[PDB]
Amino acid sequence: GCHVDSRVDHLFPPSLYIFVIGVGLPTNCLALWAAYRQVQQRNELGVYLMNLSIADLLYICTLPLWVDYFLHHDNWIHGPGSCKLFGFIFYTNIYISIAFLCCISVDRYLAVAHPLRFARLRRVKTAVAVSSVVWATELGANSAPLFHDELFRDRYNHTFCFEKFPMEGWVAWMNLYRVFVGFLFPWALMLLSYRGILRAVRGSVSTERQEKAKIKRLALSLIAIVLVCFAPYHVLLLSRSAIYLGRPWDCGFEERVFSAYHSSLAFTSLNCVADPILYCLVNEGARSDVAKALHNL
Repeated sequence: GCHVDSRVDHLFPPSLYIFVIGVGLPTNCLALWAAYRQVQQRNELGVYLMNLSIADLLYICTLPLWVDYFLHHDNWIHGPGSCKLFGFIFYTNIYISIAFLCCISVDRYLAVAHPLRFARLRRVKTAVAVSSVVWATELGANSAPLFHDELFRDRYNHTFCFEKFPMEGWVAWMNLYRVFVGFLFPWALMLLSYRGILRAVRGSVSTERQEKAKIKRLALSLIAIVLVCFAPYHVLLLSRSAIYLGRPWDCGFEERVFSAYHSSLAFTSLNCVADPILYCLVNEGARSDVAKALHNL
């Protein structure tokens, strides 16, 4: 028993998702190939980039069903079953991607800020082990929606998928975990790792001032894109959880920010477009590899 009249919940999310699919699929495939090249050269950073590309590819694969759901004004009719699987993928790959971004940041921090050390933690085998642990933890930690009902039809025409208004207590605590452990904690680790990388780079003499400025701009760009993409949705999620725990029966806030909520959820999908650009297509080596792969293709 809550409204929704996101009058722009049928124009912005579907068009943005169409653009995301169309641009990400080639860029993400090329990024996956470049990460495969990096793994071939015994570089562990290719493992984390490869896993990030895999997660983004799964997100883009599940996206068109959400485009059809949004085009029917929040009506998902595929089944009880595809709702659960595809919504789980859709709502979990954001956190898998942020976990692997934090893994990339910490790996770069170990390589740059602490060279000549931690060579054991800088192998492909340990990268694969860390990736497996990250995957298992993220799927296990985000497994609560799999064990509950995934599809709810309200009094009105539209039927939701993984959402419900008013929301539930268990999903409230789940959202608190996602905001504070799923997103805020890995983002804090990314910020600390890139701050350490910047300090170490400023402590170096081989790199010129222009290269240091370029590195600082790239790191700030990574942090800022992650925050801009993932901040509105998580802030609205935390707000919804806070008012639901505070007074459940006063859904005047659910109707007040329903359109902004779905708009922010759609905006979060731009991270799987930014990642191939920010991790493969901005540096010369990966762009050259992608180039060799396309000309040979």
